[PDB]
Amino acid sequence: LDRADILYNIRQTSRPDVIPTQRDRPVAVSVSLKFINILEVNEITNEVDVVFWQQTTWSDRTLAWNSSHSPDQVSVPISSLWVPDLAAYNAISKPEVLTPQLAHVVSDGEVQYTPSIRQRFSCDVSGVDTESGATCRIKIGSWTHHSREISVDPTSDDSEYFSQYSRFEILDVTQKKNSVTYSCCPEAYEDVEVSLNFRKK
Amino acid sequence: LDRADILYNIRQTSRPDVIPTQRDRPVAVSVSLKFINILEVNEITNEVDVVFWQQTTWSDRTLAWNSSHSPDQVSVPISSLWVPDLAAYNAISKPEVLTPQLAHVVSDGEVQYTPSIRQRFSCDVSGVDTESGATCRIKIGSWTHHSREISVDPTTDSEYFSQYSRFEILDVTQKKNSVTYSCCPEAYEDVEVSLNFRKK
Amino acid sequence: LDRADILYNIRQTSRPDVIPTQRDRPVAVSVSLKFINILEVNEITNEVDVVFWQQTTWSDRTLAWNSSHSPDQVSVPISSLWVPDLAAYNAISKPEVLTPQLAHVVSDGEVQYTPSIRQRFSCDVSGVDTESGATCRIKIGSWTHHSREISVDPTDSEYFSQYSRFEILDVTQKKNSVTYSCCPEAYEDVEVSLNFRKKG
Amino acid sequence: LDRADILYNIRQTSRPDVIPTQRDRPVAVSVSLKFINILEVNEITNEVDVVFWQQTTWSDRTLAWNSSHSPDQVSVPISSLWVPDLAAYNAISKPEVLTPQLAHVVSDGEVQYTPSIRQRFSCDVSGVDTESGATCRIKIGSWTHHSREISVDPTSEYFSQYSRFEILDVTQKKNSVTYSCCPEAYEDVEVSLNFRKKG
Amino acid sequence: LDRADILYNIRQTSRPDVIPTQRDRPVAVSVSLKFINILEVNEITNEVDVVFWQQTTWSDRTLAWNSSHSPDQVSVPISSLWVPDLAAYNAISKPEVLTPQLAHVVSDGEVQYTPSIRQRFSCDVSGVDTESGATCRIKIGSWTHHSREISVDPTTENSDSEYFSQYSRFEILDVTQKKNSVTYSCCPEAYEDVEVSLNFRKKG
Ligand SMILES: CCOc1cncc(N2CCCNCC2)c1
Ligand SMILES: CCOc1cncc(N2CCCNCC2)c1
Ligand SMILES: CCOc1cncc(N2CCCNCC2)c1
Ligand SMILES: CCOc1cncc(N2CCCNCC2)c1
Ligand SMILES: CCOc1cncc(N2CCCNCC2)c1
Ligand SMILES: *[C@@H]1O[C@H](CO)[C@@H](O)[C@H](O)[C@H]1NC(C)=O
Repeated sequence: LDRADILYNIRQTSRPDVIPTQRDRPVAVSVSLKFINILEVNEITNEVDVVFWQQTTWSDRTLAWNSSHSPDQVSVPISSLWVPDLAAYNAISKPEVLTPQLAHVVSDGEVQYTPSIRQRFSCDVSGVDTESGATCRIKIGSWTHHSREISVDPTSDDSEYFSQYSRFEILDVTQKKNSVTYSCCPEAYEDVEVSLNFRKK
Repeated sequence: LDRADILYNIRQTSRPDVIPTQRDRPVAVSVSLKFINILEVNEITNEVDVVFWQQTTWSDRTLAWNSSHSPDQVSVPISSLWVPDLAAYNAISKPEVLTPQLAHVVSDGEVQYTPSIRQRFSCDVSGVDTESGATCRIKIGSWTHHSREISVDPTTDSEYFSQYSRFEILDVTQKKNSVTYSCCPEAYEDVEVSLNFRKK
Repeated sequence: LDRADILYNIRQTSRPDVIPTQRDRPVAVSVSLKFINILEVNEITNEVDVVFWQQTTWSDRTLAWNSSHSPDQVSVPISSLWVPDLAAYNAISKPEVLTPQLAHVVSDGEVQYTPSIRQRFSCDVSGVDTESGATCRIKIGSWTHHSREISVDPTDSEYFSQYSRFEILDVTQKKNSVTYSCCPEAYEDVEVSLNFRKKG
Repeated sequence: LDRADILYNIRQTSRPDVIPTQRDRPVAVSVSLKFINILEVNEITNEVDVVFWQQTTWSDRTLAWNSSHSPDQVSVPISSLWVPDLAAYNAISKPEVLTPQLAHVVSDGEVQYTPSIRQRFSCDVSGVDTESGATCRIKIGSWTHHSREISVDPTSEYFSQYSRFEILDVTQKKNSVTYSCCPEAYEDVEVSLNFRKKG
Repeated sequence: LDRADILYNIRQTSRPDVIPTQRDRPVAVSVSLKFINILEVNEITNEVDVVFWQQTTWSDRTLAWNSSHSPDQVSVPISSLWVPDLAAYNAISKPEVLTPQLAHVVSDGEVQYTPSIRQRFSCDVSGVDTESGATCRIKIGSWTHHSREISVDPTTENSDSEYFSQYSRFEILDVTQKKNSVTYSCCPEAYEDVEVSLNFRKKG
């Protein structure tokens, strides 16, 4: 098998529609935000403009191949793969995807998709000009799949890729997992809450 | 049947251009708005910016399957389904869809599509800075189908409204209208949603 | 015939790129604007922002069917139909289509497409803050088809928003036939005169 | 042949990806701008907002038919035709196309595509509020085809009375430029627009 | 072979999704930015608006043909070719592509794709109103391919203000390029990028 052969098979048999559940177990999706920039803060209206990498990881055995005398990885356009339907519950603009829309696929079936995203959010901005900073929370989860179909789980150094040229600095980043029951359905929907503690320089 | 088989059948036989009428009764569509945020109010020009979930529900027996040893639900890209042509009559911008465009389908043929939408409207904003608040009405209905083809009905408040908004919701009421336009002798149903809100 | 059958036939044989001329006669297109809102006026730069329904009507016998024991109308995505190539000559932005893009088709071949459109224009705005108002003209016609291929013909506050900062005093329509420097053929258009002013 | 037949044949055989060279001679493209409006001038940053028709004309024998008992013209969606890859070198926004994207095709193979375009440019704006006016130049040419594949050549009438500005004069000239990347020459047309603020 | 034949073969056999590696080696991509304009500078927020040509060059033998009595070049829509997945790491808006999306292909398999792009960046703007100017760096590299799959390198050749607009409010003092090889926290592989340093100031 060469790369040409693998990508060919993937294009033909992939099923981008079909969630890769294994035996009535959820697909375990890991989500991690790497903050890159903080752009436009408004303490009056409680809105922020963030740039971050949304590192997303899951398993899809449908994609697997024998990597014996073969490449053990390929890059695949996301249009040819199933992808989790994650959304930011407190976003007030649609995600603007800055980078090429390719996913990394390893021969075992492990997929990683890490787009860079600029997005505007609604959160608590009070104290941004204070020594203790503001704490903004971002809630991310599956939009249509409940806890028995998709589970989201958190995966560091906050500022590792954070821009030195931003007008702001990161004090701390914490992650926690929630399981919420909405008024519509009897099933639970998991999400990850990412708390970003930051202030003006 | 597994999910792969169901989604396959749906993709092949769905007929997204064809309204799923049953013996010449209307398709009963339910509409419900869940307000999430209020963003940019202008009392001078009478314009608001709202973010809301537009929960939409109807029945399409064409999609049904027998689920004896089978999943009883799947998520389907809306491009593969018939979807009601609802529009907001007093919208002054096109809907900006914030979420993935998937619908939930249950084995009986029940469909639910609930996108999160940011949209700008033209409505009565006067008194927004008052203890009694402004009351903005949003009128939503089918754009091309009359009352014998599609009927819209409200469902039988700040539950998801943002605590960080500059505004707060006082009350939300729903009522149904049946209107005859100058163009046609048929009636067109819509739902009017009254949003009572003020500045904090 | 049921709806499923008719929409199927239309999808297979419609020919969206082929103008439905009959025996060398122009397709007769009727155009009517229903004003919904006036949004952003600038008397300095002579620019207005209008929201209107662009009601467009014509005949296409290719789409006809026997409605004996059948539906006499269906809704069709405009991507599956020929549609006239109308443009606003004095528009300074592209049309923003607010509604679902469906046309109404009747069994005789009559098509009606009425999208709601927000668009910015360049026109005479002087006297907008006066008792007699400004008169803005909008010129709409076929972009590439001359008078022997497409003819356009005309058909106030009825659907105008009470919450606009402006009010409509009068709307008049007239038809022009213009010869451009490029070609010896005449191109028809409709000119719609909108007389409006600021309230209070 | 009727219109239905012609449009059918065109859809099946057109080859939009293939430049219609004849005997390895350039395709001769004619370009003409008709100014419709001038919208947002900034003398400080040297930027203007223009609305103009970009009248573009060339020949493609692949599209020809016998007109003998037939129509001699049809309208064709540009997605079904080869079209020249013209670009404005000093544009600072992408073209916003205001009109339906149809080209006019005559039975001999002559094509005309005239979209109305709103675009923002970077040019000399100084003296816009002066009796002699500013002179803004717009440079338009093929982006990827050199002078042996595509040649471009020049060819208030529709200008808005309601603009805050007026046109004093419009001149056209042709340039042939060699860039640092390739040994071939690339043709373009430079359109000089002399305009000022009204009084 | 005529143009029609070559473009036909390319459309049928091209493989846009398959990186054209040769015998286990990186695809060598060359990158060069030609600055055309500087538009909106904000020293307070450290943001600039740039227009530049992004000249990108690589080799794909899959596209080659015998040019013995034939054309030696064609223009191809990028949708029918493999293209390197380059991204600007400090961009804060998506690239706005100003030009037709065609690539130049030579019979040997050499491809050149040079779009004109308007983009907003986050960089050091301090001293823009000073005689010595600001120095803004732009970091460009492959988003998903590591150093053994794609290598990026600055162009060997020499040349800046060559296509820079005389009508900009700003002027270019100098442009330097250097290559970096970075290891990220996610993977054990190295990712190459090019860093382009743009020294510029406001005109007097
Ligand atoms: C019947 C469940 O179908 C649905 C379709 N789209 C969205 C939702 N939502 C509620 C579940 C959790 N996500 C928020 C929206 C539910
Ligand atoms: C008879 C159906 O013809 C029509 C085609 N498009 C829109 C409408 N409208 C009138 C009905 C209510 N919706 C707004 C416009 C009617
Ligand atoms: C030579 C006729 O072909 C044409 C191709 N595109 C546009 C036009 N127009 C001139 C007629 C009126 N509409 C504006 C542009 C004509
Ligand atoms: C080998 C020529 O390939 C090219 C691919 N893209 C753009 C250009 N340009 C330089 C030629 C003149 N036009 C500007 C763009 C050249
Ligand atoms: C495990 C490698 O998979 C990946 C999939 N998408 C993006 C990245 N990135 C990290 C490597 C350097 N480029 C930035 C994004 C990595
Ligand atoms: C290229 O073309 C000529 C004849 O038309 C031929 O002699 C030559 O061998 C060909 N080269 C190849 C296939 O490498």
